[PDB]
Amino acid sequence: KKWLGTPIEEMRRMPRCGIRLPLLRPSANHTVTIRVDLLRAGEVPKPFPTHYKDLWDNKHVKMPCSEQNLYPVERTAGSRWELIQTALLNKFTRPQNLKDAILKYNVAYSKKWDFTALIDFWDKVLEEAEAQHLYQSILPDMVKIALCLPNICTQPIPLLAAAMNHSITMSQEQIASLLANAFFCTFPRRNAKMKSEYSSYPDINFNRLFEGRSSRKPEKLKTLFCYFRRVTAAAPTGLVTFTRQSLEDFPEWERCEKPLTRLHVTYEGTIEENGQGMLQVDFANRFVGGGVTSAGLVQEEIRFLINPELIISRLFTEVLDHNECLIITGTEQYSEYTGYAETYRWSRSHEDGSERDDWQRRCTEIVAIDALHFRRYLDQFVPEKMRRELNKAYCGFLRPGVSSENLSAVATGNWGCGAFGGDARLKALIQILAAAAAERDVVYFTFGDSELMRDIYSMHIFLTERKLTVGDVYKLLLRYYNEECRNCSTPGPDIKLYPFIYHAVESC
Ligand SMILES: Nc1ncnc2c1ncn2[C@@H]1O[C@H](COP(=O)(O)OP(=O)(O)OC[C@H]2NC[C@H](O)[C@@H]2O)[C@@H](O)[C@H]1O
Repeated sequence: KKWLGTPIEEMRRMPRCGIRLPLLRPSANHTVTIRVDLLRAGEVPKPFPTHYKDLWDNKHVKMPCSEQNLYPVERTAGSRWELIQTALLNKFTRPQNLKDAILKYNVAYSKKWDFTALIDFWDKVLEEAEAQHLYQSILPDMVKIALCLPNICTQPIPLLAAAMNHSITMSQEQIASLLANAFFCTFPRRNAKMKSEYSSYPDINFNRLFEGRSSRKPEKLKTLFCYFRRVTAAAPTGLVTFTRQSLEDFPEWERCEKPLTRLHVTYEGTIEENGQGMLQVDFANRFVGGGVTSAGLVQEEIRFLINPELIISRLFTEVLDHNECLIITGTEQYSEYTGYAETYRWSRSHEDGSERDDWQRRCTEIVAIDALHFRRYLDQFVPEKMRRELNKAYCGFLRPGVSSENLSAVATGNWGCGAFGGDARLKALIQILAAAAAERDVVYFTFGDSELMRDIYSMHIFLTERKLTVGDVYKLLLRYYNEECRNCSTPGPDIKLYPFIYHAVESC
């Protein structure tokens, strides 16, 4: 069988399961950077305010176009934005031109940043006609949208700092201008290895994409240039929302009397293609987006590449703490891919068919939740660590003050179980428990592992038929830790989690 459990057709999906969205309006906990009174289907949003307003402080993005973005001139102060304009407005005919341009306003990194991948992409991968299109058309249009920034991003953008429950809704056009700036590496205070202020934020400037000779760089660049060509040729018209969510109160899991919810589990398909209208899980790093702007190319980075609007979260999203997540609604898919990791390839341009909601956001909700990175297998069965993963997933899944009927299914899979070393069977149970507490169903993609599909299905049906509650199951996990893990002095326990559970339940 290719899938097991509840038929997928019986699962909830947006926009049809959603409550009617309230009127989009700015408030204390929601920054909105466009004219809501003028928001209209098929029209490019109008920025609010009309003219550029600048904040250069501890609580906001430091814009490249700030009048406070200054550089010491050899002993005076000069405008970095003027320097950027001067640098980027020359014609490029060879890759060195682009490097020299970028380095003019990054003089301190002129020996630290490597541009080999950029040069090799342009000179040694691209055909002549492709190179020419790059430097005659794509790059100069990217410069122009980048330098429009003060006309496009007129409103200060608040940092989504630790412990803030806050949303930012901006236009895709606004995101394009900002991401063109990141490509040209124009964001100040985001470069130094010994940086203090932004040391708790991810990289945003794209310099590490131009590094080294990994054969995956041409594929990353092609995916991004597909995006940049699309958004500079024709301005996108939708909005995107970025929400930091920090929960205070977490369940007493051992006491949770909620029953398990429904499961569909399948070894075919992916979260992004087959999770339409469902809460899509991003298997995140705490620094959101992971290595997308450097050498990362697994689940999170592939999603950030094919939906590049995700990357901008890096500009304003502080490292996630154990009780936090980031929820992004409205990103658009611009590319298709084949492969994964060192076999990843840009396939072709994608024409996103998603409907938009009443706020003109693509009906695509993605949550970044970072699992723990386990160095040793048994580490993950320690109860503090099991509880941490439950609470993380719960925060990702829970939507405060929304009823169950209006909650889509969760589209997830092997969270924390590739690069992060987790056990899939344990995490699957953890996600099922968290989903149950949040009152959502689970659509679980095993990414080609048919045996894991059967195993997750069988356990889930076994616990459901026996009517075990979230608490009953969590207690079983604690039992497995005490009996099989706590003073197991060897690398692997004597018996595995699922057989333990079956035996513990049937003999009771
Ligand atoms: N598109 C897609 N759909 C479903 N399942 C997938 C997909 N891509 C990968 N997978 C499965 O999910 C598994 C976990 O993916 P991975 O990217 O390794 O997630 P981790 O949580 O272990 O790693 C997180 C870290 N890597 C990048 C992040 O920024 C973190 O640094 C992986 O081994 C596959 O079995």
